[PDB]
Amino acid sequence: DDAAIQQTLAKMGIKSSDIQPAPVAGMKTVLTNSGVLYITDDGKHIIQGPMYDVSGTAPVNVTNKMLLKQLNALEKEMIVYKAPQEKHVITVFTDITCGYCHKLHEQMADYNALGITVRYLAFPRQGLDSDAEKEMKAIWCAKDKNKAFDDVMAGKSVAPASCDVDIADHYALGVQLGVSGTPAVVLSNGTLVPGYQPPKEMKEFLDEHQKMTSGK
Amino acid sequence: DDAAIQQTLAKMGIKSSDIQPAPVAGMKTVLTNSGVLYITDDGKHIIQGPMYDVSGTAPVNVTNKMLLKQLNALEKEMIVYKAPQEKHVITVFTDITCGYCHKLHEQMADYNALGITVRYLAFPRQGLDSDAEKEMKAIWCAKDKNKAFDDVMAGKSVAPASCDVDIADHYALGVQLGVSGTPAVVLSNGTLVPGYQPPKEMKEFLDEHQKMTSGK
Repeated sequence: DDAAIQQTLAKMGIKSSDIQPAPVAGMKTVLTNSGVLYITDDGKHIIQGPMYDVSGTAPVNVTNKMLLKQLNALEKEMIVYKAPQEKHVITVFTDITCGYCHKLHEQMADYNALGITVRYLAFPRQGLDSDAEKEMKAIWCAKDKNKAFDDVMAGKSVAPASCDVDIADHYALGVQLGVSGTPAVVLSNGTLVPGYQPPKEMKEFLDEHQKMTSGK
Repeated sequence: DDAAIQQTLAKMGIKSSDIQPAPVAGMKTVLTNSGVLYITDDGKHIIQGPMYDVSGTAPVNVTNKMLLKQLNALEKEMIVYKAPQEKHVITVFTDITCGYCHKLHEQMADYNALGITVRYLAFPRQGLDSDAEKEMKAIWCAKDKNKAFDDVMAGKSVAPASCDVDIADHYALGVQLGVSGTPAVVLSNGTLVPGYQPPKEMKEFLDEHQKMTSGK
């Protein structure tokens, strides 16, 4: 219905829309900066979601599955801190202006020593036309993103690199995934663990989560 | 720029738009019923295309690559006539009202005997709000699409099945691929061979094309 949909967004008050297919006849997936919506082809009906596929034994969140493929599409744009002996990979939506994001970053070595790899996406809590977006756009545009991020977090002045990377895409993904604060940890299954967990508590949580969700 | 784009289409006169990513900074792929376009994020500039990637030895048509993945996405909706000893697979955009489409279909056994598998998509030359779309929607909605297509082509009356299949998607793909007539043959590399070739000439063409494009 593919034009009528954008007329509906153009009175719902919606900016950075992206229309995706949905597994339900007559409906389509609509990714916004405010979340995932489901709209009928004619643009007349909105359903909040998420959506589940129960053509099998368990309910699979199809919304989370689709956002998991967006996330993996953004791996090139992640600032990754590899654990020397990787036991877990976590994705953190972070903001350079946030205090708990400093506290977490200062303990990166501790995370890594425990075998937790941390992959960063940018999530300015101030939203999109902000100084944090600007700073983080610059960091994510560095030749060495790891160094730029470390330097800026440490208080060092870093001349702003420029590239095509768009922090809006990271931010929208976060919002779509349920993020409402930083730092926010997203698990490999797409699970959001809001807020700060010290390295030790983090290792123990991830170990337990792994046991419980492994699949025997 | 993702809202501004649809404002530009909403004065270019565009119906069934779909916005895809593009490999060029600041630009996006726009699939329409009239062809593939490339638009800047701000919606101010249109480039006709197609697009090529020359970060390597040869020029790769990225537009054709992207349409090749749409085509393969539609395989579930194809009416496939398997060759017992498959040497070639071709995709035919066909119209049940077209005379050369009858002539081709009548020779299906001949195609298959020569090892040519034929996979049908619907392409109403009369466009989208037409009787041909309606008939072909019904055929593609049958429990046995092969039987429905054969029966309708043979002059037999077939009560209209209904389902979620949308002939608009087949038609738009064809137009996007360069189709301007039926029957139109699309090769596995995405090449359009417009119009009718008898089974024998078809086998010889495909054999030659295979030799020339194999890659040694």
